[PDB]
Amino acid sequence: SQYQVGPLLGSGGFGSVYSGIRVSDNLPVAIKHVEKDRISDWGELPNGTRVPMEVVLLKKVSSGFSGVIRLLDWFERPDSFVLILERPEPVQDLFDFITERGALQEELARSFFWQVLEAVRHCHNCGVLHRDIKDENILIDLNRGELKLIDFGSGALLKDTVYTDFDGTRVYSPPEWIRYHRYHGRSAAVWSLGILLYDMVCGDIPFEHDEEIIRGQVFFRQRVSSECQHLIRWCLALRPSDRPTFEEIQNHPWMQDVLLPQETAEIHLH
Ligand SMILES: COc1ccc2c(c1CN1CCNCC1)O/C(=C\c1c[nH]c3ccccc13)C2=O
Repeated sequence: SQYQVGPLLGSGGFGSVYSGIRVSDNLPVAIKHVEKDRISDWGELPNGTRVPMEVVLLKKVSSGFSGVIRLLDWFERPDSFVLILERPEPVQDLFDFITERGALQEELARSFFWQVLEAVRHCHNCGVLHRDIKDENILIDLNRGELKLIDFGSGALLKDTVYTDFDGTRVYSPPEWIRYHRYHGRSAAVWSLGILLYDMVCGDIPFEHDEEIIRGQVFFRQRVSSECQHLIRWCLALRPSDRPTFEEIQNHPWMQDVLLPQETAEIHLH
C-alpha cells in the first residue's frame, strides 16, 4: 500500500519486523508488527486510544534529534499494531558488529558507549525507561558513526518508585531483580550499561547464570585498562545505590576526550 515490504529482519513472540521502503519518497523504513495478545504493557494516547506502550514511549522521545529511533507512523489492525520506524542504511546492530570484530578498541568503545549514554539520558529526560539496553537493541549508522536505540517494547514510563515487572533480557538484569523481583529504573539501567560496556571491551557479556549475577564478581577475559575496569565494576555494584549516576559515568576519567561520530566512522568503520 503506502510501503513496499522487503525481507524479514527479525521475529519473535511479540511479532515480526520487516525491512521496507516508503513509496512516496523511497525512504528506508522498518515495519514492526506487534501482536495484540502478546503485548506486555499497554499504553494510552492523550486522546484515550489504547496502544502498545512502545508507541507511547516512542512519541514521548520521538521529538527533535537524538540517538533514539524515530517512530514515523503507526496503524491498528484487528489483531495487531503496525509501527513504521526509521531505518538507517547501511546499518548493523552492535551484536553483529562485535561478533564480526571481536572485542572493540577502547577508543571505539568509548565513542559507542558515550552515544548510548546520551540516548539513554534523552529517554530518561523525556520520562521514558527503556528496560532492555543491550547490543542487539543498538543500531550503528555505519556511514555517520551514529548509534540508535531500538525496541521500546519492554519499556515503561519513568518513575521514582519500584518496578515489579520485567520482560527485558535476563543476563542484562540486575541482581536485585534476580533475587527480589524488584528494581528502580535508573540504577537498573546503569547495571545494564555496565554489562554493555563489558560486552564492548571484552567481546562477550560477563555473566551467564543467575548465580554469577548475584555474586557480581567481574573477571576480565581481555586486556582492559584499569580506568575502564573501574567504571565497569562501578556500574555493576551489587548495591543499586552504590552505582553511578549518568553524570558520574560521563564524568569518569575513562570517558574523557570522546571521538565525534564522524571521526569514529573515519577511523573505525570506513
Ligand atoms: C527480533 O528482532 C527484532 C525485534 C525487535 C525489533 C527489531 C528486530 C529486528 N532486529 C533483530 C536483531 N537486532 C536489530 C533488530 O527491530 C526493531 C526496530 C527497528 C527500527 N528500525 C530498524 C532498522 C533496521 C533493523 C531494525 C529496526 C525492533 O523494535
